[PDB]
Amino acid sequence: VDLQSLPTRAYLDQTVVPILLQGMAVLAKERPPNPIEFLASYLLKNKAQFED
Amino acid sequence: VDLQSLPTRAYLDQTVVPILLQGMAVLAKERPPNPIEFLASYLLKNKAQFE
Repeated sequence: VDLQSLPTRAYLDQTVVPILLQGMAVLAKERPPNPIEFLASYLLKNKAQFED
Repeated sequence: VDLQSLPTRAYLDQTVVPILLQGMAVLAKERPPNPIEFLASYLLKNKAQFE
């Protein structure tokens, strides 16, 4: 806000970096056979915590 | 190759960081209405490139 005006790094910081940090924490704990898929599912499941 | 020998940071670097860098670059160019959904969809659509 305004997200469209932010430099690249800041835009990513204010949209996806926090949920990615948490998703990667959980990925690193669980070490699943399908890490990319696992992470994608994690993002969809947990988006409300990070404002989606 | 042997992912089991890779600690947390190496493991993440080998498995998800490359596609994340690529997907985040696309996300930052598109700046779509739902960034989290966009990125999750990107991962599924493009994970085949990362074997």
